[PDB]
Amino acid sequence: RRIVLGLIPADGIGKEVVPAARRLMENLPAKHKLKFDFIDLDAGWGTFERTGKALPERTVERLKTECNAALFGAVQSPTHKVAGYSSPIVALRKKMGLYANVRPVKSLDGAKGKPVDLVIVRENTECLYVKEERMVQNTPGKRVAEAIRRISEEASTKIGKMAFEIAKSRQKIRESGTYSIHKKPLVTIIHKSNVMSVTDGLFRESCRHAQSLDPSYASINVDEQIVDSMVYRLFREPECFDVVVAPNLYGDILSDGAASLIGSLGLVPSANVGDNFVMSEPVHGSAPDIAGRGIANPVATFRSVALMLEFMGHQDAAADIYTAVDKVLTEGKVLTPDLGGKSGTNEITDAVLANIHN
Amino acid sequence: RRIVLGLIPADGIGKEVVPAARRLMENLPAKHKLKFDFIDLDAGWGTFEKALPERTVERLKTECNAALFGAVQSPTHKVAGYSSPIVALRKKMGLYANVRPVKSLDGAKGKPVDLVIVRENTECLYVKEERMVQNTPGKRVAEAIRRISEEASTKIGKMAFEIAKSRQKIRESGTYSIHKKPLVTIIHKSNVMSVTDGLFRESCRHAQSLDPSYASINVDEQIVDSMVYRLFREPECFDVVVAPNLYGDILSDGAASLIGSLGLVPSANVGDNFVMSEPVHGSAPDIAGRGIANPVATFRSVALMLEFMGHQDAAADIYTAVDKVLTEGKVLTPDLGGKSGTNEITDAVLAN
Ligand SMILES: NCC(=O)NCC(=O)NCC(=O)O
Ligand SMILES: NCC(=O)NCC(=O)NCC(=O)O
Repeated sequence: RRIVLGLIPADGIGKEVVPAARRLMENLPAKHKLKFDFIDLDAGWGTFERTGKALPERTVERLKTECNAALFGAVQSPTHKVAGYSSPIVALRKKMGLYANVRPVKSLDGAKGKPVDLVIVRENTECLYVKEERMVQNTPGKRVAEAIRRISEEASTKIGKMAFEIAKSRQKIRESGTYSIHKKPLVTIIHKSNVMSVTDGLFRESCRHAQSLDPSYASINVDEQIVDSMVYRLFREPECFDVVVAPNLYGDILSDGAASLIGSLGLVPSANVGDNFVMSEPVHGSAPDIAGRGIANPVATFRSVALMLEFMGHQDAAADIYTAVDKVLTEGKVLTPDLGGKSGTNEITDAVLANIHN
Repeated sequence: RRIVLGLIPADGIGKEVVPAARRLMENLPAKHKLKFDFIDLDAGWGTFEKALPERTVERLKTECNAALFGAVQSPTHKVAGYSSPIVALRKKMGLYANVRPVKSLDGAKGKPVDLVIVRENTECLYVKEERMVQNTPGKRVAEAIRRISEEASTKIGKMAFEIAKSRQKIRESGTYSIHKKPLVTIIHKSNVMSVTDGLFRESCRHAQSLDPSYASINVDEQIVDSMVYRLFREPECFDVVVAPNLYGDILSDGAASLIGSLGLVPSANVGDNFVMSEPVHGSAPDIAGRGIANPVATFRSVALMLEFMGHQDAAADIYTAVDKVLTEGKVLTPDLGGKSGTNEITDAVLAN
């Protein structure tokens, strides 16, 4: 089977980790029956500097017309507004219909402290990220600003459905015989209904109603958790969570909190998922302090590729990637500076490849 | 000095830890020169079964210099007539700052931390201004208003600097601290909320200029997401943290998770002429009335309240007395892995 994959390295260590991932993809075992054709695409801060547009329209056109999926590196986002610049990643997610931001956090077997195997499913189109704000009073010393938080039944139902689909997929993997810390599947709905009774009420009702949309979701357990005690429980008993579904802001904050459970950010994967497309993306940024020195950790990117392949229906390939990656990490011989080692990007790519062909 | 203290034990273990704290206050050693008058007030879930009687408010305004609140057994769903009494108390008494010290005991298991989350407690999304703007079956759309004002944000900013200054003075009096330098970290998400969070940031930065003695305090700015990430890994990097309402709520609960038992974590709601101490733990229905609740969070919230009332001496010796018991490890409640009751640990602190 053929996958046409858009490659969008963008900036800094994006330009090192995406070629690493291409090498991984090109060299998957024959048993997977998976070939890739790649298309190189331009986006990011460097694209903005050269052309005045962070996301060329041609890049979006090729994605929609040629590609089955994409891999995005990292954008060197400015720290203030720049005229003519807008985030190409936020733009690509909107333009490609990628409404779900999926962030799995899974500890290594034999890791210290509480084990974790959870997935945060973050609604990624609305809430406060509609960016609709006004300075309603401009009195010197007494300004008043207001922002709109918007929650819709349609978007919330869609994200709830995606959570149940993910829960169902994880449960099938368990039932196929792969060990899991969870004995029962669970979707935990995150909210703050005691303050946001109308908006979070809608979010909650919509996610609960999503369970009714397919008879195969009926077996999945559902509960609800207030956001603040969710952070409390995340740090102390993260083993209690399977699939967690949240509106945009709570999901953003919880995903970043959960990333802390597994050590270096160069280990943390993500995918942006829509109904007809998926874009993998490592959680780390462009790391300009180390860009060009051949020491970037490509593990987050590898796991992001594997996550993408999970959503595309290549469970076997994904599982072998995860196993090969974890073996490198547990063995602890080949480690990049962010892992406390002295090894380079290419050394760790070679190590993953050596394991996958074992 | 004489303090008139409203006692609002409200629900569950609130009914046990508040009497424990009353006793402590009655037994404050002569050298602190501090006596209390106590007034018993009614509020909470039991009080509803109205959550907050008007009498309670009237008495706070006109008789009390401070107050101590236990815990409300909050329901899991909405109830006609019922609105949170602790939320209404804070607004009525003008308690704009929610203050949560998270401080590990020297030698305790767990990650060293010594920070205070200073949470703006009046606005942001908590203005509770929502509307179902589209009501079409299947296609509903709801909206809420997040409001950030320069005046509220400057005020919480100023409070954060006051607390940073007061903590630096404690260090310089000879109390050991994991911090060599005072720091205010301003929390925001201005890459998403450019206008509202931009105003919060500007206002807190400007609050530094309100007292010349703050110029010496280091200031930085951190995105709420990174801050949650950093709390788990390197909480020792933070001193005073100032945040708008929602980010403050999430961070205070993230920070609290660092301490082994919630029975050790205090808080105070602070306004310009009033303070109300309040333990962080809930009403703990499933140990209530068994005489084993941990009163330490309550003692430390009393201690916190005393600091804000200008009794650093009293507060120090409560912290020292409480710290001493905890470090001996002889008289500990079950949540600390011990076998002692509420009254026995109160006795133990009283002994110091
Ligand atoms: N792949 C990580 C990355 O590019 N980070 C920079 C950025 O601006 N990300 C957008 C976001 O936080 O959603
Ligand atoms: N003392 C903590 C407490 O009462 N928790 C229950 C609760 O819902 N309190 C509301 C709040 O403190 O914000």
